[PDB]
Amino acid sequence: MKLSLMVAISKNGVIGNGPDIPWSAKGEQLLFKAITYNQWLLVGRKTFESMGALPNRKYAVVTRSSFTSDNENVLIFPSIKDALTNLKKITDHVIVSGGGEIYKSLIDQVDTLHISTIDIEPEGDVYFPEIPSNFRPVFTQDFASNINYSYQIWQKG
Amino acid sequence: MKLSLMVAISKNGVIGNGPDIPWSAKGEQLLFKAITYNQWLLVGRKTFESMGALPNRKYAVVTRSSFTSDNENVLIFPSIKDALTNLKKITDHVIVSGGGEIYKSLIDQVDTLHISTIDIEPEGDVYFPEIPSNFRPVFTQDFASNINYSYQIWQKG
Ligand SMILES: NC(=O)c1ccc[n+]([C@@H]2O[C@H](COP(=O)([O-])OP(=O)(O)OC[C@H]3O[C@@H](n4cnc5c(N)ncnc54)[C@H](OP(=O)(O)O)[C@@H]3O)[C@@H](O)[C@H]2O)c1
Ligand SMILES: NC(=O)c1ccc[n+]([C@@H]2O[C@H](COP(=O)([O-])OP(=O)(O)OC[C@H]3O[C@@H](n4cnc5c(N)ncnc54)[C@H](OP(=O)(O)O)[C@@H]3O)[C@@H](O)[C@H]2O)c1
Ligand SMILES: CCc1nc(N)nc(N)c1C#C[C@H](C)c1cc(-c2ccncc2)cc2c1OCO2
Ligand SMILES: CCc1nc(N)nc(N)c1C#C[C@H](C)c1cc(-c2ccncc2)cc2c1OCO2
Repeated sequence: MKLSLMVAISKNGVIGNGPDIPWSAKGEQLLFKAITYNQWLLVGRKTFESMGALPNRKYAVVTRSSFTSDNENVLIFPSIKDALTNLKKITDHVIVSGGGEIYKSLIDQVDTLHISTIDIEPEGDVYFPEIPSNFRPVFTQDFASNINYSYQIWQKG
Repeated sequence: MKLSLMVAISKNGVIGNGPDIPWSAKGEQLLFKAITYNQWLLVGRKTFESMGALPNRKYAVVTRSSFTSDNENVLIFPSIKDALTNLKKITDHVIVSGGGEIYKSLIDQVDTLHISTIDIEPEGDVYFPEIPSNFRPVFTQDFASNINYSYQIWQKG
């Protein structure tokens, strides 16, 4: 089973402010929607509760409480380890989609990074892990918008 | 100035039938929308008419006729050499977006290919050109849909 990771990182490393993403760069959301279409996403409970279950995606949500969901596209797991154990039996690809705790736990296990660098330096308290040395960028594209952003795909190798 | 190329190819190389793309693969468009957001597209007249000027893209259209446009986001050029010469003045990046004739003319000059392979063998009379040997895939992601597709990015070198 392949593991991807998708995140938008502001220029100072902030990816979140409380439960929110502290920016709105018009168009960057299109990358997220395109790459995650009909994919399995692994998200922590805080980010899931904050984003909700968008259509045309499947969600594996991890929680140590007894958080539930009656949405048919949402599975809940008591641990990241159990999510992975089960996911590899029901799909061949999972996209790690946050938040901060989930990226910290999974960064060293993923095969492909999707990183949008957002041209802003906002206030926030959630950060992205430092990127392991074996990842290298293989594709880059710049976008002009209300807040500029740059999309970059990294591969392990 | 960098040139990219974005295309959706079916399994027998067909990309068009008359003016029409002879499939609809739900979700695939999102890739096109995401990658072309606020970008310059270089297109031939036939494709441009068939799609029209969808919003938040800028269009460079080639024609040998007197085809014109009122739209501020559309520029019309008598030749490819003229399109590229003029584009180099105002942008650092251009995405070649079709159709068959444009693709064939430009593929040897582009740096990056975005290819979605569409899991269908339709009838058509417009084919994508052969890919030059110095291109290599650097990223691949499968999507299941009403018609399956696979998205792959190629780099020259
Ligand atoms: N910028 C971006 O691209 C982006 C993307 C996604 C999220 N974010 C941001 O990230 C922030 C939220 O991140 P966060 O780190 O606070 O929370 P989070 O990672 O979204 O969720 C953390 C929760 O996940 C559960 N969890 C974590 N590790 C677990 C494990 N090993 N086993 C079982 N459950 C586990 C726990 O839920 P329980 O409390 O129920 O036990 C934990 O409280 C928000 O600001 C959001 O906007 C940004
Ligand atoms: N599957 C996909 O990803 C995809 C993407 C895009 C398009 N398509 C399909 O491809 C088909 C259209 O392709 P096509 O090859 O027939 O047409 P095209 O490449 O879109 O346009 C051809 C026209 O471009 C102009 N042209 C071409 N070379 C020129 C040059 N060197 N100088 C000046 N003008 C030039 C001419 O316009 P004038 O006739 O006005 O002089 C010519 O008729 C459609 O079915 C479309 O849907 C498929
Ligand atoms: C579009 C945002 C984004 N961009 C990139 N490049 N990578 C990501 N991983 C995310 C993300 C995200 C999380 C899942 C998220 C999505 C969304 C969201 C809601 C509605 N449409 C699109 C995304 C809202 C969120 C939210 O966390 C905080 O609130
Ligand atoms: C979405 C289709 C597509 N996928 C990929 N991966 N690459 C591409 N270059 C195109 C394309 C295209 C052309 C420009 C095109 C777009 C569109 C279009 C219409 C509405 N929203 C987005 C694209 C319609 C077209 C059309 O040609 C025939 O009719």
